[PDB]
Amino acid sequence: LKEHEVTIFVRRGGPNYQEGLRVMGEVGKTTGIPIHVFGTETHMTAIVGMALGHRPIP
Amino acid sequence: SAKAISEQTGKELLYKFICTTSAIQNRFKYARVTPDTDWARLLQDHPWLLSQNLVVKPDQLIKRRGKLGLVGVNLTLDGVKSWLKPRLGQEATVGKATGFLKNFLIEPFVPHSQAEEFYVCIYATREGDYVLFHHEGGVDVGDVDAKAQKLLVGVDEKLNPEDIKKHLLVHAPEDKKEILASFISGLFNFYEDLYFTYLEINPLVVTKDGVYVLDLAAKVDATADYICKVKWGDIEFPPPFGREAYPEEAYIADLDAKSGASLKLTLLNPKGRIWTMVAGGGASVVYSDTICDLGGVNELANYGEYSGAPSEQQTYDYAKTILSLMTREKHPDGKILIIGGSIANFTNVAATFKGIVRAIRDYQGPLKEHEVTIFVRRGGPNYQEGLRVMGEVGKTTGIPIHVFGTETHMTAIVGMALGHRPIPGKSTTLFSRHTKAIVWGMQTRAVQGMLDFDYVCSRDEPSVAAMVYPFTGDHKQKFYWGHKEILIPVFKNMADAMRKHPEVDVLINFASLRSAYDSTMETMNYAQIRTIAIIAEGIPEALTRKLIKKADQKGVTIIGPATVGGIKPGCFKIGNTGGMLDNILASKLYRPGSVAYVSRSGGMSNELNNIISRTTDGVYEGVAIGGDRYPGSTFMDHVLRYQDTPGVKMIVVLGEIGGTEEYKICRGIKEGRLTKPIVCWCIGTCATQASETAVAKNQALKEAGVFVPRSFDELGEIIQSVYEDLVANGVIVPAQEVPPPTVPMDYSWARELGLIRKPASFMTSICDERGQELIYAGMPITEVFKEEMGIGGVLGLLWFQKRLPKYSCQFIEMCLMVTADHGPAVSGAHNTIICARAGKDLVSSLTSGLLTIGDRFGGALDAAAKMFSKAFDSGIIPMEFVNKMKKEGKLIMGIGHRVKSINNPDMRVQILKDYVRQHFPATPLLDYALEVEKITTSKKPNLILNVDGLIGVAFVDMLRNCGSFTREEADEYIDIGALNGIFVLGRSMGFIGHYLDQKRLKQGLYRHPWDDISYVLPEHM
Amino acid sequence: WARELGLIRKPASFMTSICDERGQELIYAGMPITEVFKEEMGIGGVLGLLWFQKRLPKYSCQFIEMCLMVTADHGPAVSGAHNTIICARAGK
Ligand SMILES: CC(C)(COP(=O)(O)OP(=O)(O)OC[C@H]1O[C@@H](n2cnc3c(N)ncnc32)[C@H](O)[C@@H]1OP(=O)(O)O)[C@@H](O)C(=O)NCCC(=O)NCCS
Repeated sequence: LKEHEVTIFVRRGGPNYQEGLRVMGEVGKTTGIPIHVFGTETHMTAIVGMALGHRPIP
Repeated sequence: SAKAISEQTGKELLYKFICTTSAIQNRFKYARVTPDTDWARLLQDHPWLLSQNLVVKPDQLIKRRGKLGLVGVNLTLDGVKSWLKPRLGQEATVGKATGFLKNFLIEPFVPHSQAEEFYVCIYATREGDYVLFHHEGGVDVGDVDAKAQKLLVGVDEKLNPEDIKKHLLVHAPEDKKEILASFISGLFNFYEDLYFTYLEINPLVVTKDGVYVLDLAAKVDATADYICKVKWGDIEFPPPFGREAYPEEAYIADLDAKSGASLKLTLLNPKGRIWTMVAGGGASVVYSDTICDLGGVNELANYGEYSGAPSEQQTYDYAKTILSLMTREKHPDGKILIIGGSIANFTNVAATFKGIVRAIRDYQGPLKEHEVTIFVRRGGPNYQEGLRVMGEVGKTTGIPIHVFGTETHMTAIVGMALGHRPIPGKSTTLFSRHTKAIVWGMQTRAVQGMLDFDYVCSRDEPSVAAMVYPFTGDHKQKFYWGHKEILIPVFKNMADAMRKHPEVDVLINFASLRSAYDSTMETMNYAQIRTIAIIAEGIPEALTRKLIKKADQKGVTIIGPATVGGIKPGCFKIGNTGGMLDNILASKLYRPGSVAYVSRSGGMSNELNNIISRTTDGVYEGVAIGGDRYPGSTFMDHVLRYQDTPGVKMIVVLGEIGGTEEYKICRGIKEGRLTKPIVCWCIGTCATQASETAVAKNQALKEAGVFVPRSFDELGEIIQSVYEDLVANGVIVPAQEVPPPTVPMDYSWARELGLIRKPASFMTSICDERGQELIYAGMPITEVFKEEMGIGGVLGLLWFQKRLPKYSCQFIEMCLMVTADHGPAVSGAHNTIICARAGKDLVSSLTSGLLTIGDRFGGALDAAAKMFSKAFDSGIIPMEFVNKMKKEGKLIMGIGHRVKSINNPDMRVQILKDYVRQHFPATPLLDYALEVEKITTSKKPNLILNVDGLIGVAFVDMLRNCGSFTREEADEYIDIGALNGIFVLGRSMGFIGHYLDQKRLKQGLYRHPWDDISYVLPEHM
Repeated sequence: WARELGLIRKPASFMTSICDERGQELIYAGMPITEVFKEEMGIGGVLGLLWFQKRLPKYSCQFIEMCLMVTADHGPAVSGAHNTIICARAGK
């Protein structure tokens, strides 16, 4: 997948949504396949709005 | 200890224990004169004074006599006396120091014209051993370090006199070598096994008759006093001489001598306008640096610290003296009081600021009445509350206190109140996120800190592989891996523990100086130990010479003594540096950093955690090299470790005063070793030689392009500029902040302040055991025995949890008394006697007998209650109830006796029956059962109500016919089986009576003979 | 819920060096129950695992099962079996 040039966009909510953000934030840090983590402060389908480059990524 | 030495007592050891072939003469010969004695007392304890000549010196560390005439040279006794009246105790100046002349070491000048001594002596550092030989004496050599015969005695080699004759003594007279040299060999013994710092005998010369010695100057090492009560002995120490000390300095020095606490307040000029009363090292020095290099040679008032936790009254006393520096006195421009640090130690600041709260709260007359001003700071966890309480009555009697956090640098308040700004196979991965370590010692708070450092850095495995001892058991200790409970082993023997654990490479050493050698050298000849983090401070320098020669042989990379850690964050931490997790997670140390340091002190290791982590991206190493001078793993051995590593990028370094050492770094700097960004700073000028003062060797760091800043001020500013310049070309990429997860607090502590939730089991509406008395159903034991309820009352309180009235308790007592033993043929008492007779114990015998109370034996109590209850509530006439029980089989339970029938009543049925006829109101069920009895005794004579029938019907009568029970409470106690319990608690008395009887009659085992069994086995299966 | 996400703490009693019930299999001393039946240790094997927490050899488990086969009933006259027949005869 490092041969295949991937980018992960994640948007999430639920029970332990914040520490779910924590734990998958540190694993997206530990192996370096890039994960864009997003919580509930964004719109739900905004991350495919910025995944196709139609709006910026904070 | 041993330190400055008193030369009466040092020469006691030397002159009492000297051993050589050609004689040390002039032994036991030393003396001391004051005007507080005569010549006579020192003349009589040292009588040889009437034999040889005399030289006299002030033993207040005063130099250069011979040309000044403070020796009375060739002068007689009364000449010396009428010399003592205008010189023993008058003023003189040498160098630049004047003073009184009171303690005169009056010493054997051996009767000599200037041919009869010979020059030696020897000084030490931390590397190898420097002996100085000289032909040219006199205290006027000046540069004695440039012309002398120097010789290094190397690592681990002993003197041969043939070595001395071959290449050190080219320049010596020979007719006295056959005496002196053997003499001289013994005198060398005064050095290396004595661990000196500096030792000199100067001017000294050879003749025919003797060998001679004159003038001692000595600086001596300590902590093996307990080893040397056999060889040093009961030896005494002087303090240094100065002006007459204002009493707080001597109170503090002898207070260091008294307790285990170290309290510190030492004056430097009494009429300052900047007082420093600090607790901590780094802020004290740098604030007094911006003082004492900007003109605090003339005014600067003091310096101090305090540690070691003195008790209630002792810190109350020290506390009221420190209601003696800002409440009294004056400087017309305004005075400062400097209390520094960086977020506060492990004191709850209720503790050391119980020191400083009770140091304030009291005396406002005698510290300031004449204008001083406070600022305050400290370093570790738990700060805010003690800052407050010093605020509390320091405020409501009116004294202004400015409390702080750490938004400032170490230099601010000396920056403000001069009118000056406003007032507010050897491994190279030493530490990593997979490094596996050993803790020597019980450090469970900081074991939790270090396993916390393994968990909160998002790492995989804990830091402690074993506790590696001689003196306990083998077990495992419960600690926390995050939230899981894990078990980490504590060991008896160290060969056992190294035998048990080969996963093992780095040891944190809480061994004492008694067992640094046996335990820690035993550890150091187990090859498992790669970096030895020695929390013992001062394995002595020949023992640690065996260690450092073994760190070049065995090669182990020692980051040793007095370390508050060797902390690579994200990766590893040794003990208790930094603070709480406030300082680890607030400085983003769970994903890796990039910037290393080497420092000297620990009180600024708090603020250099604060700085190096909060102005740069974090700590990547901290190396406290030791407070001495040849580092065992140095600056450079870790610069080697990081310059070749592709992840890490830049480094910080610290220094101290006097001598040529940061010149070795300019052997690194001038020759071009370091290309990474480096940041350095030097501690403690206070000159009130030249070279590792901050100016001269920050110069001798500064020049060839390996970076040092000016001061500690702009170290935040120049680290900020260097960091933004090194981000500016795109080699450092800053990480984005992730929330951290810790110690999870406790179930007990989060419930103590009430924060989690938990459902409880075991509902128990009975017998509150806790509180100021044992509480029964609702009633105290004093109210139990004071209202005078017997055991019937407490059966009501235990079984039904209601205060039954005074007739019902007595009825229950009577039922328990007639449900006592009914003889030993019956089956439960039979098993009791079989088990008692097998000699088991009381409780197993009784309980095996009570485990037969069922339905066929002893279950007539509940059955003869439920049957009559089901007949009386579904009411039929007993003349048809007895026929209804006739129509179904199933004989009426509780009716029938083998013997005692009628006109012969059962006479315990009668005792209970005439109890219920008398003391028992409202009794319909007994009237029903007695009419059943009147019907049944016409059938047969025997056919009477049993006591097992009568207690059943009378107890249901008690329950559902007195008060306190509804009919869903009374019938629920019958449906549950509370009538079994009466028979059981009754018959337990008779069972234990049978047990005690079968033990007391001392019968052996019962066997049940074979003519009572009649085996009926099948034919052949 | 707080321990499902892990933030509070609790020290545990009942130290039980035996028989992990939780997880995908009934683990005995150190061995899964399918490994109990595939290695074919009998009740001597599980007495080794339960009582001593040690895998006893194939002559030892056979001796332990023979041993439990001889320490069975020794007739109804003796003291404990007598108390059993009394308590059973009261129909408990
Ligand atoms: C043989 C004899 C004893 C009968 O035995 P028995 O009376 O049935 O034994 P019991 O006393 O236990 O039983 C009689 C009643 O008591 C009842 N009963 C017995 N135990 C009971 C119990 N725990 N609970 C309630 N009822 C019980 C029975 O249900 C029975 O009822 P029933 O007779 O109305 O049907 C009687 O016939 C007799 O006395 N014979 C000698 C006299 C003689 O034969 N003379 C000839 C010439 S002199």
